[PDB]
Amino acid sequence: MLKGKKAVVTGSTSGIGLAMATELAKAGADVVINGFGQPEDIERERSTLESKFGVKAYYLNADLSDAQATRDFIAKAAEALGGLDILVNNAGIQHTAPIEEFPVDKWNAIIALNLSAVFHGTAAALPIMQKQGWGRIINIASAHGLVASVNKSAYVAAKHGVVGLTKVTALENAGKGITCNAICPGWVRTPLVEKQIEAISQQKGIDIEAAARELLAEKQPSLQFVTPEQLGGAAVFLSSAAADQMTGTTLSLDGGWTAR
Amino acid sequence: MLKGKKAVVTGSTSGIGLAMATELAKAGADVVINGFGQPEDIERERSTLESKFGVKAYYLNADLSDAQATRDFIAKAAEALGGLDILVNNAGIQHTAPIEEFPVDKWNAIIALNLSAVFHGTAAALPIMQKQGWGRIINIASAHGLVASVNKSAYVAAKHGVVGLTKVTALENAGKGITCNAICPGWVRTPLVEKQIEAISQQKGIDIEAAARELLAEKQPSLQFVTPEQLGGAAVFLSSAAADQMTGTTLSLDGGWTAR
Amino acid sequence: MLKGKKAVVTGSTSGIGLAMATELAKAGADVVINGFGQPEDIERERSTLESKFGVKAYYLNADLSDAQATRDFIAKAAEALGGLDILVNNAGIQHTAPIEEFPVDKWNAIIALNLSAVFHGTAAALPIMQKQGWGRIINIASAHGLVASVNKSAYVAAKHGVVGLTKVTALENAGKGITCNAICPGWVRTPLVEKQIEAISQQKGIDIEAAARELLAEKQPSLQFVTPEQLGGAAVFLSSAAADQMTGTTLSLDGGWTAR
Amino acid sequence: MLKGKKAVVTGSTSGIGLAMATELAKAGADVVINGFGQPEDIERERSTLESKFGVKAYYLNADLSDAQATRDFIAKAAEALGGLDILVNNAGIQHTAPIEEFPVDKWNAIIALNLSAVFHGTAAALPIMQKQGWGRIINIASAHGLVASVNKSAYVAAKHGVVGLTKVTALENAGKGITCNAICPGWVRTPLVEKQIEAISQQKGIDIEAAARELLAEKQPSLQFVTPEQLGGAAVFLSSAAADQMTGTTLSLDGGWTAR
Ligand SMILES: NC(=O)c1ccc[n+]([C@@H]2O[C@H](COP(=O)([O-])OP(=O)(O)OC[C@H]3O[C@@H](n4cnc5c(N)ncnc54)[C@H](O)[C@@H]3O)[C@@H](O)[C@H]2O)c1
Ligand SMILES: NC(=O)c1ccc[n+]([C@@H]2O[C@H](COP(=O)([O-])OP(=O)(O)OC[C@H]3O[C@@H](n4cnc5c(N)ncnc54)[C@H](O)[C@@H]3O)[C@@H](O)[C@H]2O)c1
Ligand SMILES: NC(=O)c1ccc[n+]([C@@H]2O[C@H](COP(=O)([O-])OP(=O)(O)OC[C@H]3O[C@@H](n4cnc5c(N)ncnc54)[C@H](O)[C@@H]3O)[C@@H](O)[C@H]2O)c1
Ligand SMILES: NC(=O)c1ccc[n+]([C@@H]2O[C@H](COP(=O)([O-])OP(=O)(O)OC[C@H]3O[C@@H](n4cnc5c(N)ncnc54)[C@H](O)[C@@H]3O)[C@@H](O)[C@H]2O)c1
Ligand SMILES: [Ca+2]
Ligand SMILES: [Ca+2]
Ligand SMILES: [Cl-]
Ligand SMILES: [Cl-]
Ligand SMILES: [Cl-]
Ligand SMILES: [Cl-]
Repeated sequence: MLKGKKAVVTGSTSGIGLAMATELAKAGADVVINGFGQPEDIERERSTLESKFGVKAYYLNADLSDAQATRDFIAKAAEALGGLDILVNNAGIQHTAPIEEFPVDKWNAIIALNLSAVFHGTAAALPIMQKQGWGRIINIASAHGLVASVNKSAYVAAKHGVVGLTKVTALENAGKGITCNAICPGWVRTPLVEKQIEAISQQKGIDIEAAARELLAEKQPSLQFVTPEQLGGAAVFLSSAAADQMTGTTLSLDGGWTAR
Repeated sequence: MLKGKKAVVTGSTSGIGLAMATELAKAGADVVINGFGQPEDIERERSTLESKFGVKAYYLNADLSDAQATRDFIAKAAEALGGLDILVNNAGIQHTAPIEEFPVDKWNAIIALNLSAVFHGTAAALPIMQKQGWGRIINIASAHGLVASVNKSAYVAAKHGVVGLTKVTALENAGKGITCNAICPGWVRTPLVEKQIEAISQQKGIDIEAAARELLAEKQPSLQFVTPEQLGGAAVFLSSAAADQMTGTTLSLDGGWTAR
Repeated sequence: MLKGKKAVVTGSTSGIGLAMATELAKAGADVVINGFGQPEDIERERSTLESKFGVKAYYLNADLSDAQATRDFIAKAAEALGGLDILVNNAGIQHTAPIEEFPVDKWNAIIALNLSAVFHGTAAALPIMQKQGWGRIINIASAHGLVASVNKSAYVAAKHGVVGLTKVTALENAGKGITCNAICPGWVRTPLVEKQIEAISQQKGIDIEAAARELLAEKQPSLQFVTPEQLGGAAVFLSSAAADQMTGTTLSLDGGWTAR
Repeated sequence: MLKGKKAVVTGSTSGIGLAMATELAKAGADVVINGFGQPEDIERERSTLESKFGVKAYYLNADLSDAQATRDFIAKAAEALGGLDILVNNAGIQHTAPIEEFPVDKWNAIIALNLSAVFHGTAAALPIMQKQGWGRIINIASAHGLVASVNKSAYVAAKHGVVGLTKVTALENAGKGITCNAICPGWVRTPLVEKQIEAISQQKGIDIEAAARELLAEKQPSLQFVTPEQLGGAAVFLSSAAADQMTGTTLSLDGGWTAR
């Protein structure tokens, strides 16, 4: 479906990000993964992409909290691939705490990566897409880009901002063959979520899996986690021709989170 | 991808409904088509579904503006197909006029088909899906189920109603293997819209195509119509395993209509 | 102050509606109340409005589930008042049950009163307001006009429809000195809710007040009911000159219900 | 209505901010104004507030793009007022340009003032309100906090982020007697907009008032500017008891902008 396409997924050495690339490569596109982690684990994950899907899978390192590094990352990603058709701004972090106790450094970090990096990434990639007359920018927002939760001020603020940025990107390139949409996932059991599950496990002194059940129960009606593969599935769909007129909107796979 | 699945599409003898029955059949699903029109045309359409995609297709005439007739409809639809996995509530009508001049009969008519029919169809289909532990109810709302336009009170109201009903449907069956989502299309150049394109032409006394380009400009940022095939592509996606945790939400393909 | 203004409120013989009337009379406008109930209790309510606020208060009976009756209702009200500046479509009913078990008569009764009556009421009032060049149509929707809850398909669909109808009314009359907005309340402890609190109290065999605290904890972060008086305050605000440019939007008073 | 209350409004030396302080002072609340400008002009506004409405009024300068300075500012404001009941985060700036051409320094300045400043101001004031057990945090967002417009990436991103931050603030203090809401204005003819009106007057080479008339038509169906005095009345309302259960939501005064 996406043979010959060139995809770039930020923060893809693990979690949802890795699943994104895994699904894009499976669809036939050459992928550029990015993120942190042990060099070996990264290489093994990269090579596995080539072995299983027979596509060119490159790896570029870049700390996206750095504005210039992110923009350089895009140009470098384009050179390795020979172009840039699909951009997935996935990288992001979290920190829990009430507003009055939220560390300025934490607020700045979350905003820098979860919001500003989408901008810099989009800005550097748009010229390439505008020139080609085709493109796909897929921002990974969250149910938290639509509604809020306590003690997540910076995150909820960044995600909401991502949703708005997504809308602007779409309007500025409407009808140019370029679309911009935001995937808003519900709970996905990655290390980012296990941390919150573990905190609950201690605070309430309950079973680990009982805590995970509690975390789901409060926000996800299905009482089932969203899977990284499923989200990858969504990205593949947004990159299809059937989504040619889908732009500046949100794609919620949250098991009912925002229906109530 | 949908081999062995059994689908039903209301208002599918022409326009968007037909294109969605086509995409589903093309995906491997047996289908039940419905609507009005010349019998020979309807037959040729039912006939081509079976020959082109090697699936079983059936046609059942029923005026979904009637509650009981709608309930009889899916009942017979289920018997014909030998089940019911995917239900697409698509049949709808339009009527333009300011509120103080809107005909009571036109209001009742639109709420009846565009909204109540969705409820009756869903209520009759759910027991079958609930029993199986799997199901997909795809409602066709509109960008007008999220925002409004002048002189479309009954339609915007009903479309908004469908979005609410979609949410309730998803919540009641969360985790049961059943999901309910609403496709919210922007401008699709079908007869329902051509009628509005002609009203503009005869109004400003301008080219019919000049009227079409004026229709888009005012609401659809892309300045490109959404195609029936693209909507069907969306239905196929909602029906996939990737959308297992996508429920109670809206899928907008409106060329950026709702982004601004 | 609303001295000189003529206000009309449907379903105002008790509950939110009565508070709506009470706050408008207090602000200085003459009001016409409507609804069912014991004539003794109704005359008391009507009479209290008169002696407590020094305004004229009339009572007009009419089952708003009847399109014509409602249209005749606002015609008389406008006659008894000597005009019509503020209209509050408040009348509403509720039935709780899952879709597949939802009685068709209940679905029809809810749509007819909760949605259709809002359209007919508006239709008949607009010509009068359009002629004066000033008007206010305040629709009492709900948090269920924006989000959903299990077993309230007809109600949620109806309320979502009111939100849409509100947007249309507003656009069709933009700049004419007429605004239309929907107040969307969270839990308000009226006889409509008490019935739901008791069903919880009996169902789970818990204290009646413990049922109330549970009902709130599930949807209202503030853990405090919204009061009919507060909602009446909102209407008075929507009727003020400060709200001249507020139109086609929703006003949520739900203790944070929709924030999450 | 607000006699004895203590209010703080950022960016209140001119424009919407000053109108907010005015209506608050008029309502009887002591106010603290802030913002840039010539010292004599600033003193004048502070002076008129004091004598015209007979309340206390102080001016505290502070470049709110400085986290530490904004936190110190509210500490000084509370000290000057002898408490802090109402905080209105109004300060904001704009810059128009396509994403790929958007200056990074402009992106940073907008996020810092339009979004971060709201966070820091809120963080510093909550402890004070939490102690008294009563509070109002009114955030001035925009229609651009719910929808988008071309060439306003940083601004839309920021405003959406403010909408999200508002919800978190409200949720973290649900029931504590503290509410947080976001006023979402449409076009308001302040210097921030004149600049944009002039740009159209120049580009299209048309009348300055024709440009102002044209700026309205594209987004505001009422074809009327929302006035500063009206937004001030909105803030006065949000501070009233009727809004005790109104929290974590948006109050749109956009003349129908978001209705379509
Ligand atoms: N887990 C959920 O339930 C959930 C829900 C909604 C949205 N999301 C989002 O999905 C995206 C991925 O989150 P996740 O759950 O996979 O977390 P994760 O911890 O599993 O993954 C974060 C990925 O980004 C890398 N990363 C770290 N710092 C980085 C930096 N400075 N620059 C670039 N990459 C960096 C990580 O090493 C990792 O590969 C995020 O932005 C997060 O908002 C997650
Ligand atoms: N055309 C657009 O731009 C557009 C935009 C948004 C949503 N939609 C929706 O797409 C769906 C299909 O609309 P359309 O544009 O294809 O219109 P259409 O006129 O092209 O198709 C309507 C289909 O329903 C049949 N129908 C007529 N009365 C019926 C009844 N009582 N019961 C069952 N079927 C009946 C029609 O004969 C036809 O096959 C609708 O509900 C409409 O809301 C269309
Ligand atoms: N109670 C809540 O928590 C809550 C929350 C959100 C919205 N609402 C809405 O507030 C409005 C008032 O609801 P309520 O709680 O006061 O219920 P209520 O039972 O207390 O009041 C309903 C009013 O309408 C009258 N009514 C009955 N049938 C009528 C008819 N055919 N025509 C005209 N009036 C009729 C009633 O007798 C009564 O005076 C409604 O539309 C309901 O949606 C209530
Ligand atoms: N004008 C509109 O149509 C409109 C529409 C929607 C939202 N808004 C918002 O209303 C709020 C006020 O905007 P405005 O139209 O009055 O613009 P303005 O230019 O008229 O006012 C900005 C106020 O903030 C001060 N300000 C400048 N830099 C500052 C800083 N670093 N720290 C603190 N204050 C600073 C200004 O000097 C001025 O007093 C804003 O955040 C803007 O988003 C305006
Ligand atoms: Ca919600
Ligand atoms: Ca819109
Ligand atoms: Cl929460
Ligand atoms: Cl319109
Ligand atoms: Cl629920
Ligand atoms: Cl725009």
